[PDB]
Amino acid sequence: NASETRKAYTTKMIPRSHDRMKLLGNFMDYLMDGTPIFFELWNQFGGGIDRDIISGTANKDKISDDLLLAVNWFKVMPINSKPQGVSPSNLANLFQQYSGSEPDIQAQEYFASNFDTEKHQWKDMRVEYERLLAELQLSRSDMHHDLKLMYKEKCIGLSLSTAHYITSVMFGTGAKNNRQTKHQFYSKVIQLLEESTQINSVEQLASIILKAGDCDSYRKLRIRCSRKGATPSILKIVQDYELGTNHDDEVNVPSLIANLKEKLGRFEYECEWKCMEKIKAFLASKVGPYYLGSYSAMLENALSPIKGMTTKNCKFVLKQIDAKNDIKYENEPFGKIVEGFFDSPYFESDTNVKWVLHPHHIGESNIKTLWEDLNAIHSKYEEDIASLSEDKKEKRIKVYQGDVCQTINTYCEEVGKEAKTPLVQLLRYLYSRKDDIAVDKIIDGITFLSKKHKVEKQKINPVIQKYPSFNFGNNSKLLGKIISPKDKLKHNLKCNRNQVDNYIWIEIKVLNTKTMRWEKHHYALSSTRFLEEVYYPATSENPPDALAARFRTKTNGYEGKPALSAEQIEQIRSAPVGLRKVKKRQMRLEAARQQNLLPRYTWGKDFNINICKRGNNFEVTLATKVKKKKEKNYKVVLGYAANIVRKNTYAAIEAHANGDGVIDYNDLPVKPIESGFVTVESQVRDKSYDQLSYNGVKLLYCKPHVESRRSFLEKYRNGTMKDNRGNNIQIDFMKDFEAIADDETSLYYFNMKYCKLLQSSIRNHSSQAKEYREEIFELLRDGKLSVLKLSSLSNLSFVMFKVAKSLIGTYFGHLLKKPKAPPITDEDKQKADPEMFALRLALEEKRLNKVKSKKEVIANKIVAKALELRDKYGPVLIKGENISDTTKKGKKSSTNSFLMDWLARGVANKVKEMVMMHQGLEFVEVNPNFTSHQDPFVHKNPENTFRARYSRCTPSELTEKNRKEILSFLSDKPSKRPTNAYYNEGAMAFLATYGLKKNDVLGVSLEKFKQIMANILHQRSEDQLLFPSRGGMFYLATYKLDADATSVNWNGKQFWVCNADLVAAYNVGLVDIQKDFK
RNA sequence: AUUUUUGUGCCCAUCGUUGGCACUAUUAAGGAAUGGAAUAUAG
DNA sequence: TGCTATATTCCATTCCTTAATAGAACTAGAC
DNA sequence: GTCTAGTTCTATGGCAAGGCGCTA
Repeated sequence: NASETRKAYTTKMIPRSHDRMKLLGNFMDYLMDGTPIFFELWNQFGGGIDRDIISGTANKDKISDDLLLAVNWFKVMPINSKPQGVSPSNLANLFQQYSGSEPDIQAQEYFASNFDTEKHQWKDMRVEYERLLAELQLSRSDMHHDLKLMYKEKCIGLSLSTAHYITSVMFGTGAKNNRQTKHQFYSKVIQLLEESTQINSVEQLASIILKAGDCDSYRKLRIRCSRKGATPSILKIVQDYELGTNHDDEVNVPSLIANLKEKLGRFEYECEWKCMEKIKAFLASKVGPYYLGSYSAMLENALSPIKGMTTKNCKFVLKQIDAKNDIKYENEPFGKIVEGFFDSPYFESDTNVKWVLHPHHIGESNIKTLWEDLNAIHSKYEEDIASLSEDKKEKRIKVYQGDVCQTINTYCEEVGKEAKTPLVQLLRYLYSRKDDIAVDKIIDGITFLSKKHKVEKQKINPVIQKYPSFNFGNNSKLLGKIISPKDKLKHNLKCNRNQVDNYIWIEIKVLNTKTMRWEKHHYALSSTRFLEEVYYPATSENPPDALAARFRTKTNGYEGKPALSAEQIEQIRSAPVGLRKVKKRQMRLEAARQQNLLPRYTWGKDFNINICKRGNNFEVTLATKVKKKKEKNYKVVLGYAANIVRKNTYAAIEAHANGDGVIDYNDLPVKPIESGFVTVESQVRDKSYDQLSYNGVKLLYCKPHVESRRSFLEKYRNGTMKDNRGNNIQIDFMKDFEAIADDETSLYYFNMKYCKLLQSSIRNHSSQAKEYREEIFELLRDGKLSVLKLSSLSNLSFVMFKVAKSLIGTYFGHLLKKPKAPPITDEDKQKADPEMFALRLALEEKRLNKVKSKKEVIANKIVAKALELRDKYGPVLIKGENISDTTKKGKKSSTNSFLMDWLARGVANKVKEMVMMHQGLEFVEVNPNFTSHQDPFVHKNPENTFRARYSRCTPSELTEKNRKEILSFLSDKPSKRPTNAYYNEGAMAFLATYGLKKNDVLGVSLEKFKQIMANILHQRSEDQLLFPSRGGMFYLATYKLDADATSVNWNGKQFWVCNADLVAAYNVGLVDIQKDFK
């Protein structure tokens, strides 16, 4: 029901005097230095846990007792860390020696887990526990007693309480509530309710609870039974009855009884520690005197990875077990026959070192079609040996063999256009053994080998200490606050300064490390974004109300661009170039205050202060909870479709619609509202450039840059192509260079492709690497049109940074290639050319920031659109595509490289977070299957309706590639891709509609095909033919779903020619649409 | 408690007219891929 | 018109997932 | 009277394809 996230604001610390920053420095170093003591100590505690302690415990999520013991007795940690190493073969033996019993299957899978043998090892935490006992001189009896209470207090085990809590109950010396009194009270309430099981009013319940505590009021009840702490839910009933807010609430007595009965265990004992005094004295010797807030904040940072890895490794072991059980070990014998390939004459290789076989080695299941073809050739060669061939069968057999070989080579080449190329020799070998293993067992055997290697490599998570950070705030932490805006105003008035300024002060209680006592101290921060959105005061009387969503942002309805006074403008203009952007925002903010345009922000004690000290830098973060209540009564669905090269798209669908444009969709009345592209327009003068699609200036305007490129490449003309049986053909790069140097080609295309040419050049002049240095600098770093200075967020721009990366890589690789002492490292590269190494790093950092910006700007458009729709219609459900498992070893690495820049996941995760801050927005991801081929609002209403995608182009620009593609669609050969059939319908409808036959496309000269199309189009007075093409820009939709669609007669039916992606966004919106209103 | 010069970043043949924008921080591991040099193979 | 293919080693990278942190409500006692 | 510094709180579809571009 309730929803929570945080919004953080980064800030810059504005230091005070050396000596005051030294004091905070010292405190932060004290907390950091103490944290590993708590880590080591809790790891010792875990190692003491045992059957007796965990007996009859919840044990949730199907984790067995062995697993729970194992995860606490044994952990994979860095080799050089303090606990003692243990060998993997020993784990079961030690477990039995500590348990009394052999480890079950869960603990068994834990111990078999893969890990990096050179970084980490298993560690024996039980030995760590023994060392606690010996060093602190605790009895096993005493420690075990404390350990058991700690277990029931959730200080250890699988579901820990908060550090603040654990610290308090273990270490605090405040007055405790008497637990026996609460046991008596809880037991009595149970009794009285068992004696009256059929009450139905809270009134009745309240009176029974009071009777149980022998009291007239809530106040007396609390004082006697639950003096200190948050109010237990059973006393809450009474409180709320006196307040009169729970009168017409239901009473479910069996629950009440059950809940009370559950809490009883924790009140059977008083929490009288036997060992805590010694453990505190040890702690005081290492981290200094006990204080709740400091010990708590140190413990926080130690517990996080200890409990985190327990949760994660437990889940991981369980998954491993499921995954081993999906492995069909009954297929091992088939594996071995396939794996026999390596012992065969078809693969023989020096050192005879073999590798793991995978489905893509035989081309997935397509081997079945290859076997069908090979078997047809064989059967037909058999009768050709009986009747056709008589005595001279020495030439017919040789013919069979060549035909077998050819059918295979053809198969691998076919497969290898859209995937990794299957291994000729492995398929030759496998066909030699047709009699030993059936084709569906070749697949199952290969699958067995691949899946078994995959599951058995999965790595356990090692337990690594945290780099800590410490939290200050209002409640249950180290004490701190942001000076409230009103207190800011008061403070400045008292010191006789300006009402307002641009800095943010915190007051935090900190330990003076010299006195080891607490002192409150003020520190200064700066963050313009915090100023704008939160802190800067609306002082003007009668300001606009605080906004529904709290922060003062454009997305929340505050443009924050007021008309500046003359002096304000001149402050901007006179500010140093490095400070002008910040001052402009300050000015715009200050104007908005003066002109009563700045809305209120409702201050609370809602911001946590997080401090991370790295060297002498302090990183201070301010973060606040943002609360939301879901609103499932949706009025609009906003589909979103993610693309790589083209633009992302959205589509809005009104649900429960009425009036004009309504469509009946399986009894639900719906209406298309709109569809669109996601663009991020940035204005330079009167022009505007779409960050997401701009591919750079035409080379028209770049001739000096390109001439300067040309001038260089001429000096390194020479290359020599692949030795195709010792040919050594000449290679001029200028033929390639001139292909890209047109006035119509874009800067980013030119730069990218030039990187690839320079790369190749370098490979042909490996001893002359150093000479490319300066022109690499010019291209990437220094030039006015270099990669670092000009680049959009377009796909091509990201491919630019990638190829630049690769070029630098080529450079270093050839520069440091030995004439022919270990491999070349980043240490080595940086020393050989710091500037170039630094350039690799600046390219890396520039790319990350571009990626981050993209995610943020795309997400903003989606959320802005959704908010806009919410304001007109009511609640919006945003639906994106569930994208996973994109990059696979079975695909060509060029395909994987192309898919890597997709960012659908990163964009979607950002929408997720942003949505959590707005009433009336929800985000789900849906199955994207057939999303690009469905006829929206016709598909599933009621018939399945799928159609191909279409390219549109003039006859001049038809390529061989297009003609070939259209012919592949008219091919009779079946496929297991269900979309194939759509393209085949498309190609058939293509012929009919332009009055062609297969014979007019098939075989005839490309040029003649262009002519044939030209004659047909000209007679029809059309500029452009549509043809079916995978990935095509256009879709022939029934409804007009692209505001700019034109109509067409296609095979005697009328469709709108829509952008294929605007169509996809509506389909994404429609996926299981009926479920979002059931 | 006063620093008054900065929260992080994004775009451009014109880097400014107030140029135009956007944004949850951190810690750690794991998962799947990618680039470069070279080796071994079959083409 | 051509973007050779598989597999491995070593040095490097990016995109994403999943374990965590960024406590609430309270009161006795100190101002 | 406000606030600090301590305590205790917590609640009852099987697969596998599909979803992604080239420039020129």
